[PDB]
Amino acid sequence: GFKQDIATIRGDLRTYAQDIFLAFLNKYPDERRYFKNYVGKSDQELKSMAKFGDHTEKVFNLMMEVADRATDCVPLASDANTLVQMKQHSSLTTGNFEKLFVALVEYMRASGQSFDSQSWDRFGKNLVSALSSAGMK
Amino acid sequence: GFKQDIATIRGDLRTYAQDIFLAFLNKYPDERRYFKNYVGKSDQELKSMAKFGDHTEKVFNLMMEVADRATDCVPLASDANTLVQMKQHSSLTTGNFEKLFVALVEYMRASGQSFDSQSWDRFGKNLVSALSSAGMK
Ligand code: HEM
Ligand code: HEM
Repeated sequence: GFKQDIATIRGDLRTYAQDIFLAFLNKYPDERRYFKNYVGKSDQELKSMAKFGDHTEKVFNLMMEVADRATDCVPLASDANTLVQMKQHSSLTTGNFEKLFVALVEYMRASGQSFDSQSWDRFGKNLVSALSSAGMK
Repeated sequence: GFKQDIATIRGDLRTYAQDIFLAFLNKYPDERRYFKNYVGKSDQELKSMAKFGDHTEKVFNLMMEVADRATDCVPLASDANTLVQMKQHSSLTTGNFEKLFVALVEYMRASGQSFDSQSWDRFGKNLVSALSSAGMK
């Protein structure tokens, strides 16, 4: 289920985090504009950058804590507030998160590993609603 | 589902509030001690007492407000704090609330009417968690 999925991802986190984030950037290549130096590179070239695995791992470390502090796939408002107030996310709107979760759910459905993909879709929807409640445009 | 149940109960709030509150007292008769004016009264005598219909409808109106503001049956912590800080609830513990929700779910499963009874049991569990976080014993 969703709670065990968090342990699945945590057990091989840099591999899942890069694979999911690459699925997001390949599904929505225009989203590369929020990052620096990601355009113009294939997946293997991104994975050998200095910063790419380390930053994607940090993103998923935090995503999994948000998911673990949730009840029934509903994140805490304080975790939504932190994501809205991070200076690194000052340019974003909730649509950027919904695209990330659409790609994440598609990855889980396609994978050989069992995941509770419907609960990740619901968690993404609930996080978008919480980000909007916390004031993201 | 749970959102429709809020509308079903709302639509005839006096009748459902009285029926569920009496199901509570009749399953857990020791709970009637907290309502000193209802001691020794039949159900029709209760229904002749203005405060009984008025105050039970108010209880259920507030429950429905808390249920409608929940996300995926997870209530707001602010709503749990209201219920804990009410002077009328000074002497209670989370087990009183657990009893009410066991009776409410039993009533739903026995009724003709369709209800998403599993969701009301999970809402009751999540609400007792939030009452305890908000300082109920
Ligand atoms: C629940 C979803 C997300 C979480 C948990 C999250 C978390 C974080 C974290 C922890 C960092 C710090 C990375 C570091 O400095 O090492 C970061 C940076 C950043 N985030 Fe997010 N983020 C999320 C979603 C998004 C989305 C959807 C976008 C844009 C489409 C985005 C754009 C950015 C950018 C531009 C940075 C700084 C640039 C960089 O790391 O290269 N984030 N994020
Ligand atoms: C989610 C569940 C509950 C809600 C929403 C709730 C709500 C309320 C409200 C709105 C009132 C004020 C009624 C008025 O003055 O008109 C009230 C009074 C009161 N509540 Fe609750 N209550 C809940 C659970 C409980 C439980 C489980 C108990 C005890 C076993 C309890 C014991 C009482 C008592 C003793 C009063 C004062 C009686 C009166 O003056 O009518 N409540 N409640």
